[PDB]
Amino acid sequence: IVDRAKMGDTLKRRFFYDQAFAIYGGVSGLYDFGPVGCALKNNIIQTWRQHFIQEEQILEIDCTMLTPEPVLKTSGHVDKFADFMVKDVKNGECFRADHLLKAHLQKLMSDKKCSVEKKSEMESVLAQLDNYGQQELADLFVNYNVKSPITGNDLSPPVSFNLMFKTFIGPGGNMPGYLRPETAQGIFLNFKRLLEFNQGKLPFAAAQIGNSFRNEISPRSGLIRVREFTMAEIEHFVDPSEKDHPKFQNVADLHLYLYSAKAQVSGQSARKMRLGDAVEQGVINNTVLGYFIGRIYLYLTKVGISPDKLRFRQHMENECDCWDAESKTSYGWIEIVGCADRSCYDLSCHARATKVPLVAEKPLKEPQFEPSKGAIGKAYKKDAKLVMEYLAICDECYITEMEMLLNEKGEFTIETEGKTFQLTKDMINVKRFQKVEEVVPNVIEPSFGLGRIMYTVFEHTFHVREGDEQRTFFSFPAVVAPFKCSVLPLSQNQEFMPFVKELSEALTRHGVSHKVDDSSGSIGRRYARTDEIGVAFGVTIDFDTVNKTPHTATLRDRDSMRQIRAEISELPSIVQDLANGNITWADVEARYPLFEG
Amino acid sequence: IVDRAKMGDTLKRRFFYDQAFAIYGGVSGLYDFGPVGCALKNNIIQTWRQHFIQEEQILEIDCTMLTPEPVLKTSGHVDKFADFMVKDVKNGECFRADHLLKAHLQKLMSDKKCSVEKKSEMESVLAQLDNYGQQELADLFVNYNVKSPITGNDLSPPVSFNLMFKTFIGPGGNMPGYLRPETAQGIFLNFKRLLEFNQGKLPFAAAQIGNSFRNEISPRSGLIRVREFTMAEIEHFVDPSEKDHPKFQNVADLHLYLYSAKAQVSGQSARKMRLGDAVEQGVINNTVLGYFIGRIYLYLTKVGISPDKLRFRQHMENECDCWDAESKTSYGWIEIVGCADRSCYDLSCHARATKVPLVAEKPLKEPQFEPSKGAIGKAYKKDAKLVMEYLAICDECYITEMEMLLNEKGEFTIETEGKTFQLTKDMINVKRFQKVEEVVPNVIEPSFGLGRIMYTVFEHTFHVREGDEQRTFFSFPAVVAPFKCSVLPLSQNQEFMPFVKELSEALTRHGVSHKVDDSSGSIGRRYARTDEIGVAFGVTIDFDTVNKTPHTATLRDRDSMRQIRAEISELPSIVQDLANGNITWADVEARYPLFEG
Repeated sequence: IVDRAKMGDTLKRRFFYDQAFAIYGGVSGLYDFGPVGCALKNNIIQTWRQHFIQEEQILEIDCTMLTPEPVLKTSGHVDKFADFMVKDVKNGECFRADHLLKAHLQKLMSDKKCSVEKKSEMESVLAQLDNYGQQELADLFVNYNVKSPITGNDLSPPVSFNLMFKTFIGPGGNMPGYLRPETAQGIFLNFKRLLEFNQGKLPFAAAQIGNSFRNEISPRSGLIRVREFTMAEIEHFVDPSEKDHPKFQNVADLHLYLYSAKAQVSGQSARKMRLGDAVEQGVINNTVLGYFIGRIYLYLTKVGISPDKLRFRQHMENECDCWDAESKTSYGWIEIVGCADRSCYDLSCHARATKVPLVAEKPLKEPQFEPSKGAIGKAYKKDAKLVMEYLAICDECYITEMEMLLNEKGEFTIETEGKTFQLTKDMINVKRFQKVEEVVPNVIEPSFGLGRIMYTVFEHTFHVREGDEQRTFFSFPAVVAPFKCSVLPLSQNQEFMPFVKELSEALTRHGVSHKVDDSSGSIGRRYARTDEIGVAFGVTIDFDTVNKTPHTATLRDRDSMRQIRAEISELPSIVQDLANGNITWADVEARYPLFEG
Repeated sequence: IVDRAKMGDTLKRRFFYDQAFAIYGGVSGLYDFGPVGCALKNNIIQTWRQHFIQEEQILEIDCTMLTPEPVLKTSGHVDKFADFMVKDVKNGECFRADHLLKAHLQKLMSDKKCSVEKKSEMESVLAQLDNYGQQELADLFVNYNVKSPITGNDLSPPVSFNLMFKTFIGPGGNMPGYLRPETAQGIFLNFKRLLEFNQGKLPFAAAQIGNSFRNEISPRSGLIRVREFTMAEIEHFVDPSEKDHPKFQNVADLHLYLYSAKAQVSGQSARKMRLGDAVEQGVINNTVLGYFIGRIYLYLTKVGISPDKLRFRQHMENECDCWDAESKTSYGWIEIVGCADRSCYDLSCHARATKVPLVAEKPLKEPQFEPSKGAIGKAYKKDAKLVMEYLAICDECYITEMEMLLNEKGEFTIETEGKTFQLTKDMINVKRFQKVEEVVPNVIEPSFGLGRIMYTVFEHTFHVREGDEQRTFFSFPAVVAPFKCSVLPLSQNQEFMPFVKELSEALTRHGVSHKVDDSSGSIGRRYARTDEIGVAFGVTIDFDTVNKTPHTATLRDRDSMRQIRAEISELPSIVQDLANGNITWADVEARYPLFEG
């Protein structure tokens, strides 16, 4: 349970975030973040940096969002990064065919006048929804007679709609491009520079914290389905012969909710497991994937996501290996962090397309295309050299993948530098062995969707007080609260301000983010306002603080609203240790006088 | 002087930044930043936050880059954000007409067989280059017979080329949009939310730190002319009746190089002035603009930009009021920080286009369109209401601006909600006075181009050592150096590592960013490597550090390469105070034994 309406009202009112271009009617899937929201987001990102980039000594890079077409063609985004879309024929309103058909089905299955066998049929359709191609989906649309859910009219046949934002780089029409749909490709393109930076050694990891774009058909669902979004993505390159993480024992004792592919197939439920046990039993393939899963868990819980509403779902054979961190919200289980485990065929693709060897290189202890120069020479004269040097760099996965088509269809076609070439029995294969080893690195890909993580934290930390007027507050951990300490002085009189100034300065010296409250009203109402945005602690300075000696102020805990009274010069250290988790509120109450004034 | 080639080699080699998509041949005006470059950039941004956002309690927001067309139409970017472009007729290579004509002229002026009077004529042409319209520029191209500078062929007549990146939001063709060319508009659209957040009071300031885009015709000049760039932009809203900054005396004593518009016109040189004097004499209009100029200076010098290569150039009548922070580089004087001072007509424009009143409101102490309902009613029937309510919200600047056209051409045309309306003598004017005051805020607009600032710091801090091999280093201030302290241990032996670990942990407790050097070679060569990226301090731990008691390590200053020897437990505090400017290197040498071993 979560009062989404009330929470959303608080989020819009205190301006954590709001619909972008609101005064222009707004734009779907686009959101502006306000001061408090920006503070929270910056805290999220900083905590993320110190977690991952700092603990793992990750190589951070910042690539461009603007990406020329060939780069995203080579990566398969031009051909495969799309959603099936259907159009109303009367007005033309676009719909994502997936969720539309799914809606129609989930509706019909839940109808009294419907047979058991058909309900079965439809369960069968849903549990295979992602395998369906264009024609299959068209047939499915016809056979279930799917109409528009607003107008009830007929729908155009499903057609592939690419989700990348299209544009043009330069003033001609010769460099068409896209806004990047992910930040991984920029890391892959810089793989050589990064490997060099790491003195040629494996393993290593690169990270990027920046925006990505996705021309979502019809965004609803708030922050969950957006068109422009900030991602925190790690690419961990490891030797496939070295799938063992030296630091796995640090997270091996963690107890996580795991939702295996087998459990999903067999209608089973997720189960709590020790991470080490899960790896030991082959639920999680290796300890690199396991390690990163564990630290993803630790990060998510650190920023305020509830453990009882957090699970890790493995991807089924139709969605290589991939575990997603999923949180339970009012929109149901949503993916917030992806974590792929796979051979980096990306490096191979870009290597072929650019003729630049993107490969690791390990020395050992001293343990193929066979073209016809003549036929290619006659076919493509001066361009034969290019076909040749293309072929001389292709890796075994590709020599295989094209050997198949060389057999079956008796062809297989490439494209290099300029354009394309149809190779047909101008080729052959070579064998034997010899010999430094070429290492095509496996990659673990943790992909953090900061917006969804933030919204999850919103839903998991939102609470209401007891009163007739339902005062709301956010149980933000101090590490991500917009700021940690509110300083509430009673007056502006120039004998108060020295205390306020000293308190602020000391708070800054102690690394406690704070803010002096110059707001209007009763103490409890001001504290209600600061609670409303999830500020963790409060220090109120009254007349007794100023005029009586020793000078003591009141420390108030956000969650409990309970207070103590302490020497104002000691409060920065207390708030520091509180926020850093060095001491509990109970530890503070046990050493300082209680205070309900 | 600056060895740009050598410096660029160091920048590319250590991967501060490099051409984006290099393996794909690269893309002009697009750059990826590597680990060291990302560290420097993050330090730049953090220092900027603490300077401006922290010192001024600025309201930070994060708006979207994706912007629908109407927003940028209302702001005048669709019609006016463009460069004049000429095309080669043979190949079609595009050129920015400005710099091309300027190049041709600057060439011809510098020719022996050229008359004095024509040189004068051309000086006259250049000193008016920005006033020329399309036809004028075409005539200028014909009359100076400008050809392609590569092929020598004829050039197409100059044509307006808009610099915004075009795209489409959603799956239709009904929401055409752009990548934002600036971040100010997102602040203007949220003006109401931000004013509310500030409890309705003026003055206040909003900030944004994020990317903007500019489809530059033909980028050369490295980081200086880019298509995608990170900006740090502040919008300071102030009551025009309150053009006085309460904190101006903090910067009033600063001595700045000021390049007035008058000095530029009269062929005069820039001159050093006390800021307060400059304001007093009307060189700088007010103390808000003056204050922000002073703190811009302070920020730029703080991050390593040389004062002797930093000036503030006022904008001439053809470029309201605007001072730009300019730095002297190998590309000459480049603009790195803009600082506009003007009435916010933007708010008025968006107010009219959206019918949403974006205005401040101050209570005092108790001191127009006159349409013809009938004529408009007959002209536009049901749409008369919309014309009406549009007219009821227009501000005096616009009632004036359209009164003029109402006279001259006897027309004037608007556009609201749906589309356009031609008003022709369906209107009139109303007068008198009465009466809370509507405040249309003046704005000071500091716009920081982080890329250019960073490159400037590169050129101003790059130096070479004396040796035959020219070892290079960067005199980065500790506050922006990639990291402050390199820890150089001699061995990996498990009696060294406790010292290294304790030193690292203590360094972290003291807020000193550091890195343990596990590199390959002599001490001096490792320190050469760390100097090469501008690391400010070094702590070398040798065998005498480990095995002899008390345990002392060596502290090495980057610039001087001079060293001292101190108790390894005291070094974190010393490095902290050094980096924070609390003590000098001389202060350290005066208290600890020298060390040239």
